[PDB]
Amino acid sequence: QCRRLCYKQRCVTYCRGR
Repeated sequence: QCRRLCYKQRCVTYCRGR
């Protein structure tokens, strides 16, 4: 799966792997 977190104008998509 993947996870998206947005804070302080910082959005990123972290998915399984590393």
